Amino acid sequence: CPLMVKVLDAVRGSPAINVAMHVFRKAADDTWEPFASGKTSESGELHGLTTEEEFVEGIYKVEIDTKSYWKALGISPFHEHAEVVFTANDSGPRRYTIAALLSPYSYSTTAVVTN
Amino acid sequence: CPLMVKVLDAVRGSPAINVAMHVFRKAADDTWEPFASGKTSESGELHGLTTEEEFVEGIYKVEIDTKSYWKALGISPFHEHAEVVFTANDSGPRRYTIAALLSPYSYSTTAVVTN
Amino acid sequence: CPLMVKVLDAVRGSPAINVAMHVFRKAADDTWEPFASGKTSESGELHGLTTEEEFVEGIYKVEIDTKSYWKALGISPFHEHAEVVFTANDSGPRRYTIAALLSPYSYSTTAVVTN
Amino acid sequence: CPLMVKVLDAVRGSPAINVAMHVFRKAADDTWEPFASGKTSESGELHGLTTEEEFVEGIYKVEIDTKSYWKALGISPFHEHAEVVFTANDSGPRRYTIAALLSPYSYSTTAVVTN
Ligand SMILES: CCc1oc2c(F)ccc(F)c2c1C(=O)c1cc(I)c(O)c(I)c1
Ligand SMILES: CCc1oc2c(F)ccc(F)c2c1C(=O)c1cc(I)c(O)c(I)c1
Repeated sequence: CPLMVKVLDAVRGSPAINVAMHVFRKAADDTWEPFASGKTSESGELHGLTTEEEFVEGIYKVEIDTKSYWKALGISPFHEHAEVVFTANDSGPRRYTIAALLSPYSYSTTAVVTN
Repeated sequence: CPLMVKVLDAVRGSPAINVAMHVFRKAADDTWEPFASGKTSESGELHGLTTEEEFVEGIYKVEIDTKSYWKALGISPFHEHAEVVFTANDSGPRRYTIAALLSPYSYSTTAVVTN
Repeated sequence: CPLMVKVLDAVRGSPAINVAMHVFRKAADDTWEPFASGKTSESGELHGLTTEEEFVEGIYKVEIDTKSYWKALGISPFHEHAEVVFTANDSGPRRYTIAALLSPYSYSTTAVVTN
Repeated sequence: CPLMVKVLDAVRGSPAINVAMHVFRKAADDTWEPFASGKTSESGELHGLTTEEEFVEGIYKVEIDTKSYWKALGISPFHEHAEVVFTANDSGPRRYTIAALLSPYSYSTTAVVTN
């Protein structure tokens, strides 16, 4: 599993379940092409987005639909989505965990990259 | 000043100085049109981006060039940029501070929205 | 003002107002003796805690009463308080801002140390 | 496993390995009594601190030795340690994950609490 996303809720102290996200990859003409999508499970994790062979070098964007998550809890949040943009596999294959910790007016994001 | 951006450095414990950013407004065709830009001051702040009359309701994106900031310090970063995407909404007189706290492999962002 | 504390609310997107805190200095017997205290202003800031002559090198603890803050808003919090423990070190003229960003089940803290 | 701690490094984008921590429990006389201790593994996780039977209701403090972690990487950090203080099991047994994301001048901490 070369790309995994984990989302947590800082209001409830829980995984953020059923959070939709779309992953894009920058094409040679500089447009964002669709790459993969899914939603977080009961553990707040989304696995199985891609494979080692498909996940080539490139610039990737993870767009996490945080607005819909908060609205369903009755909260009108500040952000439209959380966006994570990064170059992947520039020095050979790596495994990436993208994580986001969500509050209505704030989020933190980090990456855990392993060889 | 209806919109201000403040950027801090979590490695050095300091304002993040000379950080470039662009602000975009989402257009009717879902493209991002440039709206304002600048570099943070010695206090890590960027003022004077817009005026009350120009800053109408809509979806805005602040793209902060965090990669160039870390490269200037000789530190390898994860993100291509930090992206803050939000809806501006008219409910009473409001001033928006977008703040970002930067680390090489992580960032936190919040909004301080006041009257 | 050699020491200032700023507290923000990540649920409401606002300064955290009327947040009580105590500052302690570590004594020779490893106990915490009271040093200063106050409540945050409408800007979420607490100024005037100490003076340059009083704020000598040593280990200091800021204990922020985040539990009472969340209880006043009717939101169940995780932490008893937020604790920030640091060493003050003399290397040139330095001013310390301790900042805390609060959510019910999470907090972030940073230091902005300037000349 | 009713109490687990996970520590990540926001500079390197990696687990924080070999981070020492001590857990204390508030006694009836209001002193902090030693409860458990350990260090994080190669995954940045510390498991096996306690058992369901030993982990009774109370106020617990996790003291994470972040200063030694940074010093061994050549970094002189701001904080002496990260302190996480919380009431546990007040409504019956729960499983707690305490997490900390570390930078030299900043850290974020959250909790994931499950029934
Ligand atoms: C994401 C940016 C951020 O991180 C924080 C944190 F981790 C703890 C406390 C904080 F206030 C913040 C903070 C801020 O928004 C911020 C900091 C200062 I100094 C300000 O003067 C203003 I206005 C805003
Ligand atoms: C931005 C997301 C985030 O915030 C953190 C924080 F504030 C403190 C400590 C942290 F580990 C994190 C964290 C994580 O990356 C994370 C949390 C868990 I639980 C995991 O199992 C995995 I894999 C990753």
